[PDB]
Amino acid sequence: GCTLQNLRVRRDWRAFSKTQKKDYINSVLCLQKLPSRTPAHLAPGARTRYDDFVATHINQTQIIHYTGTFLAWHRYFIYEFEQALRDECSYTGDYPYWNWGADADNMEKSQVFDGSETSMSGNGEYIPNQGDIKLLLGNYPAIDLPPGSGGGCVTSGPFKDYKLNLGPAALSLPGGNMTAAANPLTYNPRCMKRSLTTEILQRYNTFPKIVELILDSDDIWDFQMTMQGVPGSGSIGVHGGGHYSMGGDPGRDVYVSPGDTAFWLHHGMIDRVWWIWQNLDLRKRQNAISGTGTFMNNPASPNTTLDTVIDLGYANGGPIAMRDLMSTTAGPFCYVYL
Amino acid sequence: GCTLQNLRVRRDWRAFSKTQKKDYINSVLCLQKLPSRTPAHLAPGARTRYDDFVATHINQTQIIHYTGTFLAWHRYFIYEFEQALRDECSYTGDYPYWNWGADADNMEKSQVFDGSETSMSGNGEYIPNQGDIKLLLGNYPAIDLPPGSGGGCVTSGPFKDYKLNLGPAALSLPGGNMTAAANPLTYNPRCMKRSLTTEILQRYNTFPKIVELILDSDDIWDFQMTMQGVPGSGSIGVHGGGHYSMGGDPGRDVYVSPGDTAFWLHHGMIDRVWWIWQNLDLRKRQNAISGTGTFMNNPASPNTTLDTVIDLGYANGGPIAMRDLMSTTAGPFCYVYL
Ligand SMILES: *[C@@H]1O[C@H](CO)[C@@H](O[C@@H]2O[C@H](CO)[C@@H](O)[C@H](O)[C@H]2NC(C)=O)[C@H](O)[C@H]1NC(C)=O
Ligand SMILES: *[C@@H]1O[C@H](CO)[C@@H](O)[C@H](O)[C@H]1NC(C)=O
Ligand SMILES: *[C@@H]1O[C@H](CO)[C@@H](O)[C@H](O)[C@H]1NC(C)=O
Ligand SMILES: *[C@@H]1O[C@H](CO)[C@@H](O)[C@H](O)[C@H]1NC(C)=O
Ligand SMILES: [Cu+2]
Ligand SMILES: [Cu+2]
Ligand SMILES: [Cu+2]
Ligand SMILES: [Cu+2]
Repeated sequence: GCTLQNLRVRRDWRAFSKTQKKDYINSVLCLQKLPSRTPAHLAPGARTRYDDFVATHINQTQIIHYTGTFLAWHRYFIYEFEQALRDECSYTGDYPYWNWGADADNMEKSQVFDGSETSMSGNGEYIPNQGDIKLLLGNYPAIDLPPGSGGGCVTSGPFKDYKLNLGPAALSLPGGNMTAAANPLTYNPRCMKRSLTTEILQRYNTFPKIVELILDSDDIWDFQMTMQGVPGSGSIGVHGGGHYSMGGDPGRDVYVSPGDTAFWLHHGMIDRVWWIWQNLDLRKRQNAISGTGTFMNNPASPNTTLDTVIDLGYANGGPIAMRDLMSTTAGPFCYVYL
Repeated sequence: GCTLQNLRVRRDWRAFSKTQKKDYINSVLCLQKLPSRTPAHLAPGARTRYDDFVATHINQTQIIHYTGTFLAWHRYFIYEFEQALRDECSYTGDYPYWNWGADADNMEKSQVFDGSETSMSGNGEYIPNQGDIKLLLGNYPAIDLPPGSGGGCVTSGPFKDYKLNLGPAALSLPGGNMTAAANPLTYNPRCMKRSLTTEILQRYNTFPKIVELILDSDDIWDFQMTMQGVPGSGSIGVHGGGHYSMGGDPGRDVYVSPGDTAFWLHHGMIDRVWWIWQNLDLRKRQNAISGTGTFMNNPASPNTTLDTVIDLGYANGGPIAMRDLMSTTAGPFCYVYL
C-alpha cells in the first residue's frame, strides 16, 4: 500500500515558496466557494464545503478533545481536509504546518500571520483597553491570558472577505464572559476576528516547551495530556497555546476553531509532534491509546480501543477504526513530516 | 397562584395504602401503553409516552448532571411526568417518594422493591459469580461496588412484562466493562434487569448520610456536589447511591435511568431533600444556583442563571426559565413533602 513511490511529504510553511503558498491559499478559497453537502435540516447555517468541516467539529467537540480519540481523530480530520483540497480544489502541493517555535518572540511577523497576500490573513482591527481572557477548565482556578494586539475583524490578506457562518458555541471573551448561540449550527454570517497574542506563545509554544513535550512524555497519556493542558496546572499546552494565540472569533471557541483558517496549519504541527513522539519508540508507541470516548470522561464512557470506530460525518470520508489511523504510513496514510 | 386550597402533598411510599399503591402503578402502566409523541425520525425506538420521558433524558444527559440545572431540571422533569399521569392516565392520588434510609439494612424487604403487586417489581434473576461494578468518575481511581443479589430480568410484579425500548447508552457491567449502543435512541426492546444491592445503600443512603447532606452543606455548590458524588472522594452521593443500588439495566446507565420505574420515587426523594435544604434558610437558598450548562463544566459553558431556559423536548410541557423552577410553591408548582 504505502510505498516509497507514493509517499507524500508534509512541510513547514516557511519552506513553501511564494508560488507554493498561494497555490495552497487559493485551494482553501475554493473550498469556501463550493456548496455544502451537510443536509440543510441538520446544519441550516452551512453553505460551503469548508462549513461542512466546521460543522462536524462543532457536532463532535464533546467526543474528540480529552478523549482517547483526540490525536487520531484530528489526524484523520486534517487528512480528509487535505483530500478535499486535492479532489475538489485541484491542489497538488504539500500539506503545510505551522512551526510555533519560530514565531514565539513576535507572532505579528509570522509568515502564517503577517497579513500579507501569502498569509492566512493577519491581525484583527485593534481594540483598546480590553479585559483579560479567563479560561476555566472544569472547576479549577481560571487561567489568565492577555487579550492580544487586535480583537476586531481581520484587516488584510486573502481571507478578509471570508464569511464565518456557524458558531459561536462557547466563545471566550475579553473580561471573562462567554458567548454561546442557542444552537451554533444555524446561520450567523460574520467576519473572522483575530487578536494576535505573542505572549501566549512565549508561555506555552516555545522550542523548549515543544522538546519538553516530546522528550519528557513517557506514555501516550502523559503525552496527550501535556499537549492539551492538564487541568489544574495553569498550562494549556502547545495545543491550547496555538489556538488562543490567534485570539478573536473563532480562535477562542473550542468548537468552531476550524473556522479560523490557521487551524489546519496548527494541527499539522500537532500531528507532526505526535508522529515524532511515536517514532522515538515504535514498538510501544505506534499503537498506544489511552482515554475514553468522552471529554475528560464526563459522562463516563468505554475506553477507546483499536476497534473504536470514528467518522467525520458529512465533511468527507467514511467510518474508520482506530487501528487504521495509528501510523502516517499505514491505513489511508502515506506521508511523513520534514 | 399556588394557594393553601389547591396545595398538593407528596408522600412516602410506605404511607400509601394498598389501593393507593395500585392506583399509581396502574397509571404508570397506562403511560407504557399510550403511543409516543417524539417524531419517529428523532427517536426511532420510542413507542410509548413513557419512552418520551426516557428519550429526553438520554438526549439531555450531558447537560443536566453536574450542571447548575441538575436539581431544577429534575424537579421539572418529575412534575411534568406527574402531569402526564394526571392528564393522560386519570391519576388523582399523590406523588410518592422512596425514603432510602428506611431500606438501608435490607433492600430486598423494601416496600418499593419487594417484588409484590404493590412494588416497582423486585430483584432480577439471580446471577452468581458476577465481578465488581467499577465506576470511573472522570479520571480518578475507580470506585468498587458489589454486584448485588440479582442480575437477570425482573422475576415478579407489575413490571415483569415491561419492555424497555431505548438504550443502552453507557451501561456499566459487572467486571468493569461498559456497553454503549452506536446510537441509543433506536429500537432495542428488552426486559428490565435488577440486582438489588443493600450494601450500596449501607455506604451511601443511610439516615446519617441523608442528615449529613442537609445539615453540613453550607451552600448550593456543596449541597449539589455532595448529593451527586464529589469526584475523587470515593463517594457517589445519595444520588448515585439510589441508582446503583438497583443494579441491572438501566439502573446502571446514567442516561437511561428513567427506564427503571423506581427512578421517579428516587427522584421524589432527591427533590424532597433539596426542598428540605432550601427551607432551612429561604432568604439565601430559595434561588441559589451554581455551576454551568455542561457536565462537570466539560467543555466549558456559561454559568447557569435564573434566566437560563430549559425544556423537556417532546416529553411534556414547554420551555421554562430557572427562576420559575426554584420553589415548590411558585411558578407551575404547588406542593410540599410530608
Ligand atoms: C451529529 O452527530 C450525530 C451523531 O451523534 C449524527 O446523527 C447520526 O447520523 C447517522 C447518519 O448516518 C444516523 O444513522 C444516526 O442514527 C444519527 N444519530 C443521531 C443521534 O442523530 C449527525 O449526522 C451529526 N449532525 C451533523 C450536522 O453532522
Ligand atoms: C460563574 O460563577 C462563578 C462562581 O461560582 C464565578 O467564579 C464566575 O465569575 C462566573 N463566571 C462567569 C463567566 O460569569
Ligand atoms: C479502561 O482503561 C483505563 C485507561 O484508559 C484504565 O485505567 C482502566 O483500567 C481500563 N479498564 C477496563 C475494564 O477496560
Ligand atoms: C435533542 O436535543 C436537540 C438539541 O436541542 C433537539 O433539537 C432535539 O429535538 C432533541 N431530540 C429529542 C428526541 O428530544
Ligand atoms: Cu478539534
Ligand atoms: Cu486544535
Ligand atoms: Cu437525570
Ligand atoms: Cu437521578
